[PDB]
Amino acid sequence: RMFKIEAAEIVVARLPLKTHKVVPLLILHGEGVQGVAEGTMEARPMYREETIAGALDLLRGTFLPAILGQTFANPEAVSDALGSYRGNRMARAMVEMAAWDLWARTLGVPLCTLLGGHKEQVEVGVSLGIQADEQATVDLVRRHVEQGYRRIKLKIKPGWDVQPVRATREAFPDIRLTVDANSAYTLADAGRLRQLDEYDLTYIEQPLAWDDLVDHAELARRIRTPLCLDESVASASDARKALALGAGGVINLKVARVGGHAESRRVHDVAQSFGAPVWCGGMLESGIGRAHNIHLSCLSNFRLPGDTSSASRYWERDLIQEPLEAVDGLMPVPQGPGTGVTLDREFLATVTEAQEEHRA
Amino acid sequence: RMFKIEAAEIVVARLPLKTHKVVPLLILHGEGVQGVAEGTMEARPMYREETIAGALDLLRGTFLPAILGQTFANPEAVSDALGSYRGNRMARAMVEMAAWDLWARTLGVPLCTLLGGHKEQVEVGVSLGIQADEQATVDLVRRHVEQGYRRIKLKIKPGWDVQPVRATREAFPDIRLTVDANSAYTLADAGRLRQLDEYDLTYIEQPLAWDDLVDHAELARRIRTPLCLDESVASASDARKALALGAGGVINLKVARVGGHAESRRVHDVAQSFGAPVWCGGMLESGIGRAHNIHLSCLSNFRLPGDTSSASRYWERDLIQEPLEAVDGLMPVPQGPGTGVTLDREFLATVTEAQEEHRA
Amino acid sequence: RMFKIEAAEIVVARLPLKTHKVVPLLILHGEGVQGVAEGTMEARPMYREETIAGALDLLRGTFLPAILGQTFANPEAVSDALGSYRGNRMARAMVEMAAWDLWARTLGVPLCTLLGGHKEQVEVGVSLGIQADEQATVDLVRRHVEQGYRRIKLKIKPGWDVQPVRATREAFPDIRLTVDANSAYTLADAGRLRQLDEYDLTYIEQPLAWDDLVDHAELARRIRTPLCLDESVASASDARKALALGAGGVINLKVARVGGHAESRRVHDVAQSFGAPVWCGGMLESGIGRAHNIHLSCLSNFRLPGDTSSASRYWERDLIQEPLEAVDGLMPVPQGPGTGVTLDREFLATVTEAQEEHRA
Amino acid sequence: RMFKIEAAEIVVARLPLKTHKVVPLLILHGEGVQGVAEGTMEARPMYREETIAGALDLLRGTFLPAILGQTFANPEAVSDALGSYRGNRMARAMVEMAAWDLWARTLGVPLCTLLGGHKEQVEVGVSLGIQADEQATVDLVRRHVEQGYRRIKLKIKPGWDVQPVRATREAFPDIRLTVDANSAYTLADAGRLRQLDEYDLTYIEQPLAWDDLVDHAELARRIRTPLCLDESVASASDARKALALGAGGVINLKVARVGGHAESRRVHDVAQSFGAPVWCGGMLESGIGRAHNIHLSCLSNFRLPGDTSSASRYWERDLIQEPLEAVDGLMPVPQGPGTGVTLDREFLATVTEAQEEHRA
Repeated sequence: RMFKIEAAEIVVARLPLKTHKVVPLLILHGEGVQGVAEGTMEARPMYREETIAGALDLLRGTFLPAILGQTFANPEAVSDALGSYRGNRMARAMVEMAAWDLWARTLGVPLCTLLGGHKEQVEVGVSLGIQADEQATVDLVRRHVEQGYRRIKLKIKPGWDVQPVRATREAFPDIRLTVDANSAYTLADAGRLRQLDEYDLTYIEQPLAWDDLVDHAELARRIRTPLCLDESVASASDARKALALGAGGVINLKVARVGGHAESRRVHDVAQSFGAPVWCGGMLESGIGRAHNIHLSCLSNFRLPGDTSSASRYWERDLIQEPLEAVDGLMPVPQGPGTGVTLDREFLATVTEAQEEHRA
Repeated sequence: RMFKIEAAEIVVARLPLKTHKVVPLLILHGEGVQGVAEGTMEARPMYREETIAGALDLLRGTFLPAILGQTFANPEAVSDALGSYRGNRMARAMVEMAAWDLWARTLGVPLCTLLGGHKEQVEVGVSLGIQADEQATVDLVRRHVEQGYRRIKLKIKPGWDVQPVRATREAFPDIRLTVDANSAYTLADAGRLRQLDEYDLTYIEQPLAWDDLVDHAELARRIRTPLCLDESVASASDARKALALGAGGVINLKVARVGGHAESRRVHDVAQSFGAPVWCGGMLESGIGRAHNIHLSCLSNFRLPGDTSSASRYWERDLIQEPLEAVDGLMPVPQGPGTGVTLDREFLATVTEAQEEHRA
Repeated sequence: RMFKIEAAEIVVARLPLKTHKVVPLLILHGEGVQGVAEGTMEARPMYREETIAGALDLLRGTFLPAILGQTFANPEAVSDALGSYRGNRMARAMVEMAAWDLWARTLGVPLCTLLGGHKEQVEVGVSLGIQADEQATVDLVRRHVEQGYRRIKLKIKPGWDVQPVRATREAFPDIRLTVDANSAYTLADAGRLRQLDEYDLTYIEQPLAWDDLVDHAELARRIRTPLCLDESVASASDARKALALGAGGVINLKVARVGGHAESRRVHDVAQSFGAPVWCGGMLESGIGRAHNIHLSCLSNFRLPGDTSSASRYWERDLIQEPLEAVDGLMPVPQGPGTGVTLDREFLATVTEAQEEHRA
Repeated sequence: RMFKIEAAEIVVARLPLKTHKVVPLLILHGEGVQGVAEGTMEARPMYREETIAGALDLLRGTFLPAILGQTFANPEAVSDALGSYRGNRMARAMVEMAAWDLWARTLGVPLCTLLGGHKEQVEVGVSLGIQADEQATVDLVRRHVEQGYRRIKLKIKPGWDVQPVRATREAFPDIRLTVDANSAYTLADAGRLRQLDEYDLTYIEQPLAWDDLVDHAELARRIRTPLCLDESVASASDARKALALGAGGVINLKVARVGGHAESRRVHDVAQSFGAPVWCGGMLESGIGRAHNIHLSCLSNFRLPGDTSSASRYWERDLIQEPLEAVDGLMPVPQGPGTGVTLDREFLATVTEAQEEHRA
């Protein structure tokens, strides 16, 4: 039956990178279990428009007051209760995704199962930076290919795009290879980007403006490599407009970017209805965010490998007790109810920089 | 955790109307509970292409042997186990919808809750057949408006379309009025159908061929009244195609026609991503199908009234213990786990034409 | 003059493959001659949506009662008498095509002649499976090329498509070569499929969903190889919409898939009106179905070789008395009235698993 | 079996109207029967481009030597034997339609039966010339409505179009009303022609240039009244092009204009695949041409009334023994093999201007 949200903690961790990454956590308490989610907004608006200060104020001043002491049938009812505030989808996601974890746990059921997924493991790839040169690139890719990662994603810019790709492609003609064009291009770069077509990349990710669809649709007409959208799809309706416009053929689905799991399933199903795959993006998450990602990636239209690589790549120590490690490019689903992962409270305390509790 | 399907019954009933209607039921047994669904295919292929003989042969010879004795995480995993076969969506829906009911009952959770709904009541419309004249049409509309229905549907046909709509709108300037054109028209009829535009109908349902989207798209360019698709939307990709082509702006969503609740929710979500409403169609269901319809209708993009009106309107006595009776145009969600309704087995046995049981 | 259908037999044969293939036969009796047709639906819905159980029930319960004891001018009048039932085109075809055979026989005229054809032989090719590897492929193709088959059709999938084709094409740069992409692809595969363009395949057959036209039209814009449609054209109007959309440039015309000979001529003439050829598909038919195919293939827009290869390739013994063998990729038209072939009744009796007779 | 064409007569008659009309006839002899067809080209190129001198030279110098002494399976094989020559469709139709008549008579089967028709009567419309004023127009329409015609066609011209249509529709709110715009308009006339829209005409026939589709397509975008094509549809591919371009939604089908019955049935079937009706146009034919028209009009997509009204309206005395007289808007199919009508040779001889006979 229904669940009452009795309390909420906001806990902000500073996790040293194997300097540091800020991990905002929401813990929701109810019915003798807890749901935990991780914010993917940054202290500064560099990847997208939200910030930690903005989001946390929104949580404590608006979203939490709306739900505390209230009883709900499902996470959809929680989302409905937040109201018609505009944007701020990652802030919303913290509440929505914590509610999914909590709801799943009241039932004793794995999160993926309630979302409609039935995989026991998900395929994963890796994303690498710009290397010094053609050889360095080929060597560092080789390192990850020898780990069995199922897709290699290279950062590119002008004019370091064709070189890395041509090099990597000759060394490895059979690997699945893609680029993150990092919005470093404008329509004026179409001809250069077209030079990548010979190398059979699965896609070129977000080459133009982070908020654009119209120019991407134009660029897609000029080159043969499929475009993948990331930043410009923050909702199921964005996904619809992008795919109808022909702005891309692939979507990088980031769960919090679109406002949480239910909206993510809708994005996933819209892409599928257009015959376009999705794959799971990464935001350098702690094991909380990483576990939410893995559960969502169990859905059938996650047909390309996600950026969901081994936790030990990122952290000398994670915030959860369970390891999240891929082998041979396959990441298993963490077992247990909800996310199947558990905060390591003692370790978390050592890296906490802010903490607060809220009740009705 | 997971559920094992131990056994299945197919019960074919011949249920007396308020002549008789053949009602095929599938009961799935496992984990100490049962899931029940109702087939919407007829003896002859009149509404669509499937028949009772084809469907039941497909169940007992193919679908049931594929699932009996098997253990599943969720209804999506059940459907997956049948994925190789083409078409036959209503046969498929019998298994898939029974699986939803069973699964929900293993958790003790209402079906609407697991599909993402949080409504306690759903809005209902009424459907009027062709009457003798204008005033007989108006008198019948007057009755149903007074009973509180939230939408009026008029059957129309060539030679009888503008007249009943004109007479109705003149008597009722502000009601929600729709028509069912029952694939009775051609493109030559565009000028006649345009004559409906001044009467501000919410939609005209499937005026052209039952399996067409392309000609509907053309008709929608020639008249201003919205088109609503029925038979030609049998999947989420069909929904995407119809909306993207501009074949209509509204979908009559029938859960069994599209293959069950999971795909129905995908259709619902695709439509929503286009900003287009769905509503719940009816197939003269016994209490089993009617209760599945009510649970599905709880989803948020069911924003026009559905054909889930009172069971007493159809049946002397229904196959379930619970009355499903709308009051003032509102149908309550039957309370309880899964569909929240319960077969009356003794009454059922009195109207059973044929029954059979299958195990692994 | 007119013909009265006095009786109908349904005879179901189990024919061992050179395990077994089920051959449903309809025999219609009238005016001292008989017409015979073969159902191409399967026991399970694997190629398309109909099944033997569904179709036979439709024949005995609906189509046969409609025609028995009735007198008709032509096969068109027989089809008209079946009524407005939806879909089930292969069930309809059994009646329609048997009526063509019967009608032709009352006149003493070859079926092809009444359909408007005037060829004495038809060009044929072959369709092969996936081979172990590039060499096996090339060798097995060589076997058929040395028999003079006029087109070689390879099964493909990802990622075994470019390899077979490149191999076969180098060994044989001049042969007519095509692939059956077997609906094993989605729009996400456009780039790979494009790699086939260099090898000058005549067409790629039904790469996307069996029931789709819209995505095929999109894929056609992205690759240079023509698309051929099979499953998604079940009528002359489907053919029109497909060709107007640009969903393909070639149609695989299967006579029973579209509902029989008259509809097939209409499909053939619509394709011709758009400047698109057709060719005759195959459904592993006995000599009954094979002979109907050959007669239909005499029409002038059958401009590409059909899958109508030698009977002795399939059966150690056929159900008819006459051989149907191609030499040098040319299949002669069986002489005589109607189909020009004759059931071997004694042999048929040995492989009959069901038989029934129906009268007015 | 096959037919040998042994001999041909060309008879040119000058038939007195109820002044005179020149009627060119071709008679084909073989297998103890004869086939007769009537030329629809005039002495001067006024309706279309062909003339009696051109056509008859083409017959006696080219077409007849190609077929005399040759043996054919069907009329399609006869047409094929002339395939090298360009245009001249009405000359071609003389041979092709005579071949249909001959062939049908070798089998003892009515022509309509072999073309696929099963109607015993066809619906007929009437064509009114330009009258002096509104009331003279209305009085004449009143007469023809009372005689039972199923469609009224008004000739219109610039300066006289809206007025007669307005007056007619006011007097007759519900009749099927059409106009013949006789290529008398230009695109500058779009606003005037749009003024016809409120009068719900079934179609406006060929308002712009006789050989155009493109400008008609443009006009159809500017007004809501359907356009009907006549002179610019001379083949099935012209039909496909017109319908796909949206040049019109209806085709006036004249059997001789398109090259005969086989191509006419292809035009009919193409139109049908687009969901567009055809109707049978008239060319003031003697009983020979009128009877071919009636047999063709039996096909199912002749869903609007045809100009095959009573022969007595045109001729003091017709060239055939049988009266073709419509009653209450219905023309019976003349009974008998082929066209079911028979030349009155003694009467014919009295009005014969010139005759000739050819053998191999």
